[PDB]
Amino acid sequence: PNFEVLATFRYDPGFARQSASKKEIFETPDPRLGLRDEDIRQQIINEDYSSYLRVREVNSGGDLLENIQHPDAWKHDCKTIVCQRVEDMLQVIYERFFLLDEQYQRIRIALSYFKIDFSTSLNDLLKLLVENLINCKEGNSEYHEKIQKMINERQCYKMRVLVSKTGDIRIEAIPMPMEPILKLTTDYDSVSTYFIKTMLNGFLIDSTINWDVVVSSEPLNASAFTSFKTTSRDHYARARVRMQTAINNLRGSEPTSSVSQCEILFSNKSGLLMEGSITNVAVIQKDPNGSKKYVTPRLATGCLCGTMRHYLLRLGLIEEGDIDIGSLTVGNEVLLFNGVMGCIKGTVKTKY
Ligand SMILES: *Cc1c(COP(=O)(O)O)cnc(C)c1O
Repeated sequence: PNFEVLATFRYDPGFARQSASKKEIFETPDPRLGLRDEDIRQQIINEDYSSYLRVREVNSGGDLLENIQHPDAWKHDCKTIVCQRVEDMLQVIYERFFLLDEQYQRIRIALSYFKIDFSTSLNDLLKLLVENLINCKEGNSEYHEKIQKMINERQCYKMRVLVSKTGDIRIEAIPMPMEPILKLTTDYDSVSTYFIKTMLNGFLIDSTINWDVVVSSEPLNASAFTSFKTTSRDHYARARVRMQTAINNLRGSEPTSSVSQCEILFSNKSGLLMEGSITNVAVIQKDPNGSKKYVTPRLATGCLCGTMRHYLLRLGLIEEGDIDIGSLTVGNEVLLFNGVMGCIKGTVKTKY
């Protein structure tokens, strides 16, 4: 096939916001929330992309989970002085792209693996993303003014970066809606709180989002097209058609009807749980004394090395483990995650 390597990630103005009190200040989430990881920043400076694959040995995360579960208590936003200069503005926009550094490392690994020539730096990619958002090229007389205008806007986008076999980059920005209450009241809480409610919702005690999950009877073959993210997705598309059948059976609607707020989980040929069609997964386990642990499949299963998965691992919020697909039963709680919507709850509702 003539596939493209694919990266999709949130652009969210609420992640780097002009201070309401002082106009020279932009506010970003508390450093504990790990959006600006120094190690990863240095890895990129050093052209070290393969470190993205390395398992960060152990974590003193836990306690972070307790704190996240009190999302309104976060008052310590990071504050940065931002002038009306292009560099400062590009940096604000960069900080609104969710896990762009991690997306960058993964795309470089995939491109190297598929032997696709590539020489676009992270800073050059950022400029391309900006040109897409403002519909204007660097060097145009209106570039500066259009950057200022776009920055003031509050529209979220799902960004899609596609790299062809010849290394050509195409970018799309797909507008995405916000939950109405968050949209109305975003200005009243910290950026940290906004971030937690938007992207770590799955961890919250009183979350309302809860996708219905199908456990598939059909294994997938692990391949380069599962371990990496690309447009060659016939295997996931088949799973999603089967998800549709199962969810419609469950909900009592015609098998051909559209379905939403649902996901399908599948195993590899050895029967180990891999991932969902559009998310990585963590299953909820317990140990005495009944404390929850969130356990996510290892990359050895063939699942995608998701950026949201990587983020949650380095924060210590999930941990790797081996889960037999046969262990999931109706009623089981899971977490589902990707770099667009972050982490949400799901519940196993049917098997098919
Ligand atoms: C997008 C996707 C994920 C999640 O990857 P992120 O980098 O977190 O967005 C997981 N599995 C599959 C099959 C996907 O397409």
